[PDB]
Amino acid sequence: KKLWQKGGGWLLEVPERVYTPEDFDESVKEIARTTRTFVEREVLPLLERMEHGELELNVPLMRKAGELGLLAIDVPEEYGGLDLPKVISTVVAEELSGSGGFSVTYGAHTSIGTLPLVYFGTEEQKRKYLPKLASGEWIAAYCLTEPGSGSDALAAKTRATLSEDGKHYILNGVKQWISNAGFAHLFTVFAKVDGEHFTAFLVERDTPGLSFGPEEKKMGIKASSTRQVILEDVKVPVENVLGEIGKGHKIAFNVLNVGRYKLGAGAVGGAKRALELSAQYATQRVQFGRPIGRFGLIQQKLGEMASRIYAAESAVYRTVGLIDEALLGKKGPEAVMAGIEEYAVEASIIKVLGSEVLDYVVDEGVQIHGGYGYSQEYPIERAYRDARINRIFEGTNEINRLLIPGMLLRREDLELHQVQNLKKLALMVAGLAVQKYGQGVEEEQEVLGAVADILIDAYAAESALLRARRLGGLAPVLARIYLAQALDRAQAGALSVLPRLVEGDEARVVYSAARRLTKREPGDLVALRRQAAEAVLEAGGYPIPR
Amino acid sequence: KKLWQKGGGWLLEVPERVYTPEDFDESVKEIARTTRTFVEREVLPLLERMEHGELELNVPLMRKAGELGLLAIDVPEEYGGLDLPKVISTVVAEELSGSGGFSVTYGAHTSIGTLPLVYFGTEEQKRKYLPKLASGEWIAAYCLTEPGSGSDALAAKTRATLSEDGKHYILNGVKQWISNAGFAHLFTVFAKVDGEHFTAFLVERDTPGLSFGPEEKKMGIKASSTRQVILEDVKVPVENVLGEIGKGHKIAFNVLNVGRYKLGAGAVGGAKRALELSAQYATQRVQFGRPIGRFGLIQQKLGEMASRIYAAESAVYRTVGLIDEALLGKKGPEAVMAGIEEYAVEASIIKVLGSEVLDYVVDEGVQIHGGYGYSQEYPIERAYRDARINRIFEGTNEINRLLIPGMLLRRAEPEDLELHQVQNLKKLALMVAGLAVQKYGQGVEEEQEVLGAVADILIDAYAAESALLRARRLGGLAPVLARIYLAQALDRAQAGALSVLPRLVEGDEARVVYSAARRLTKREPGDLVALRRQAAEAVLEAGGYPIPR
Ligand SMILES: Cc1cc2nc3c(=O)[nH]c(=O)nc-3n(C[C@H](O)[C@H](O)[C@H](O)COP(=O)(O)OP(=O)(O)OC[C@H]3O[C@@H](n4cnc5c(N)ncnc54)[C@H](O)[C@@H]3O)c2cc1C
Ligand SMILES: Cc1cc2nc3c(=O)[nH]c(=O)nc-3n(C[C@H](O)[C@H](O)[C@H](O)COP(=O)(O)OP(=O)(O)OC[C@H]3O[C@@H](n4cnc5c(N)ncnc54)[C@H](O)[C@@H]3O)c2cc1C
Repeated sequence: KKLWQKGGGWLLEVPERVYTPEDFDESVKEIARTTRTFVEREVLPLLERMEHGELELNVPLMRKAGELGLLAIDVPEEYGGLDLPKVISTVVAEELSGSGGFSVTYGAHTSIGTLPLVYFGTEEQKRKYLPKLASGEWIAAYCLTEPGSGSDALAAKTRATLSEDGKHYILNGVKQWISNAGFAHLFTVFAKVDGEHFTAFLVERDTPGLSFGPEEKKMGIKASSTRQVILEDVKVPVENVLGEIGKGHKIAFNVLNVGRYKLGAGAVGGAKRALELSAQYATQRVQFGRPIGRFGLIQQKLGEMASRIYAAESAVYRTVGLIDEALLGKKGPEAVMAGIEEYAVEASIIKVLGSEVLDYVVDEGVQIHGGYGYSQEYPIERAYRDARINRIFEGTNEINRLLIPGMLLRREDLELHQVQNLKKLALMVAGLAVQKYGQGVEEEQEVLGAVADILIDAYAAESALLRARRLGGLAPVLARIYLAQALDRAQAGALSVLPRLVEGDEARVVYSAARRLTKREPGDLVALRRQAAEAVLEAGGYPIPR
Repeated sequence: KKLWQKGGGWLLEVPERVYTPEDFDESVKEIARTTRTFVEREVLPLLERMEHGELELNVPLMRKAGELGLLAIDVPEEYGGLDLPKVISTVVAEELSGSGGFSVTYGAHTSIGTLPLVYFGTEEQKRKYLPKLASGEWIAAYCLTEPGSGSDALAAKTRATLSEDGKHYILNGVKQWISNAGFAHLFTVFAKVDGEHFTAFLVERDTPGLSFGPEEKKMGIKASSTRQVILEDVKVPVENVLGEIGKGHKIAFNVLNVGRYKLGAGAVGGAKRALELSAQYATQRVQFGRPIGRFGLIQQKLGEMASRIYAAESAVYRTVGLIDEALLGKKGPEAVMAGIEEYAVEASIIKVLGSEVLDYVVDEGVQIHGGYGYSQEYPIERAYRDARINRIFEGTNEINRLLIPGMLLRRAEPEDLELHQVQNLKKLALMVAGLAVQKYGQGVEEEQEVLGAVADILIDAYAAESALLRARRLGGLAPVLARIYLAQALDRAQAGALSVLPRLVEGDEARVVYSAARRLTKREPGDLVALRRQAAEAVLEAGGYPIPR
């Protein structure tokens, strides 16, 4: 409703409330512990065997996750589901996404593999498929991407031709990088009827003509199964058509929303796990008669890691909190999808923010381990390789940076003040871009990108601050650290693209306006970062208590 | 002995000239071509097999490189070497960045493996070792690092005691991460006599008591052999003592200078390869009915990549060019080491700059390939993994960042405005460095964050300047690449200086300093979008690094 509580509304009015992890009720904390115990003695123990080929172990693990209720969170109760708030589904992603590639096995099943059926599945379809997906008896896979089509999903080339008796749809094509392909019982495949209508198709594993290429040799997440799905004259019952023929884009787009914030959450969990390894090793490794964790350059890293993680975590749950708020007393796939679509920009922001925060965390984590961070014997080595795929998933970060500004171009507390100034700078640059390129503003990708980065930092900075005022303790420091640098990036980012939007003398005032919108007093990043570092070493990881 | 020529002289005065890549005399352009041929026809064809176990293929490859004279470049003539200018061994390092792990095999051998003998090798021990190393008949290894000691190399605890006889030394200890250990014939090992005198020793592979752990499993450079070397009562002839007892630190410190600039050149080479791969893929991959290379965000990456590579490349060869001149009319280990040591600071700067530029280039290279960049079937995937080790090798970038400010701590109007901004960066560094000293004094070492921000300014200064001065001679796209780098360097300078200044000054005095830091980094907004797009177009046009061979 209110202009501030609506999607992207934070861009004009400050939120009068923000959901933080300190708001997790007892049911959320209960499941987080359940998940933590689950990965503690079920996933981690088989991780090494899985990283070495025994991908089939993903099957008995998904069954236990199912028996724990972790596979029925986002499933309607009338189909074996628990239908719980998105925060529960989110915290689960967070806690599961730090033990290994099993996070992708779980992620592909619970989101893209299951949601399409929940959002567009007919009664019969949901009755004979969902129960098994929520229990874990069956594992799902999503088949959209193809060799010559990825970011441009709607370009799939797989063909669907109606059989002579019109009782089946004959599919022919090749699916690229399909998660869970090695053992999924159900496949949601995308093909074009007569080569013209992008459509979704429920396809069972035991179907003639359906084969799979060998496991892909990847940089990371080796514990996850990824194969090419080959469809050669695969007859699919006409009743297995998911959604509307020609309207398969509707399924693809809607699931992406959940994939996004879910990934943001997982990135936070992995970043936290990586910080644990770094903090513990910074304490345990001694060089030059001193634990390296006591060296200025190591503290700088640890403090920065804690700061970015805190900012991303705040943004993620603030986003999820808004979503659940909107889903209150709201039933029906249409209503559910709409509620979520409301914060699509927020979803893209945290996904870009989270993936990138985790990139820094695992990078510096390796650095802290020195040569050892380059050994397969150290878990940090695996974290570095596994984290690289995140900037590609749920739409690459480039595609997401192009979407974030979308809903902006025709579609006293000093720190808080500066946050509001960040918002104004985004609007300013955004406006100047449109008042110069009009319709073809989407061509100026570099301009949109700069806008998106300011928006991401604005949202991130505000989430960190607002939460810091409520939490207190170290929180304010971690927020100050983030905001300081967000201001640095904003000024530089704006000055790198503004010259492209204006010139002459009319630009002179524009640049000055920017310098003013990003004005602030320099903070002692040295002192602040060390303070956070001390807290990190003292806690052996993320310094913010549960 | 001019003012600017001296090590760090570019900090007080402007250089009268800089050695650039287009200043390569035919001799250099020759060996470079030989290396390129050696890689495409010998090394590359075997890369896959070596990355899958057959590490012994390094032996025949090393023999071939030896017959080509690539292993004798930095070796004295009277020992089967060619004793050529450092520029040559540097370009060879750069061109070998396409051999994958073999680059480490070659690098460890020619630098840490051979140099110790060349620098401190006794007359007789150089005749019976150097010839084989220079020919490739014998592969050398360097054993300094230990499980408990890495950055603090001198903390090694491998012990050495003189036998009753007095003719041999008994070695006991463990050396960690030894490149070439799987097939090396000669080993330079560091130990302390009676646990107090850091000393280097020559140990032949076939020496009883010396064993090796299994091949280390790492994230990258799998084509390289890396094993743990164990010493259980190893007998070493007294004459096998390399250098002077207790002065083993000298060997370790001098080899690091060469390793750093050769690595910086290596990183530049790897970056170019990653760029070729990225440019090529950007032209072939079509999404949304158009080559991705036509989209703004991809062009931004391609432009930034070419810009950072140009800066690093300019700084690297300018550095080596200085060393070479300071080496003219000089022979002997002592003179050559002091000549190279003169630019220890520059070596560290290009070491940090190179590895960080390559890091960025392979990362965006992976991004450009989307999912396929995560696939072992695409070379960009291996390059991302192989690159990671560079920020650790030759001293971690943290250690190097602490060394750069060293010299700056040993003390207490338009017209070519671009070159002026470069001068201000130099001033910026001096301002911060000074304030740090006039506050913490002799204890300024503990303020590593402060030293790091100072080092990052010195790095961008040297790089930008070296990039700008070359653009003036080179012309063409050069100026554009130099401008792209300069603008960004100034932004990083302001942010960095201001992120460590509140630590040195406070109150009213602090505000004055803050305004000075800003003016010293004040610049006029440049259109990076336009400039990067211009570089991109050139990249896609040249299919990689736009600057002509
Ligand atoms: C593939 C490979 C090949 C190798 N080949 C060889 C070889 O041929 N010969 C050989 O001798 N060795 C070799 N090594 C090993 C290399 O020399 C060591 O790995 C390196 O010196 C180890 O440093 P470390 O890992 O022990 O530092 P840690 O990994 O012990 O260091 C972690 C830290 O360095 C910290 N640090 C250290 N000192 C300071 C300080 N004073 N101030 C601030 N921060 C500090 C960083 O900030 C960070 O916290 C090789 C290693 C690898 C991985
Ligand atoms: C481990 C793994 C698991 C996977 N699991 C699944 C799964 O379960 N189901 C599934 O369907 N798929 C899956 N995929 C594949 C994933 O969906 C595709 O890899 C992704 O969509 C591919 O994009 P691409 O690689 O084809 O882009 P390319 O790699 O084709 O894209 C390169 C480019 O995207 C560019 N780009 C594209 N459009 C634009 C634009 N408009 N503006 C600016 N830049 C643009 C970037 O800038 C860059 O140049 C998985 C992949 C991996 C690696």
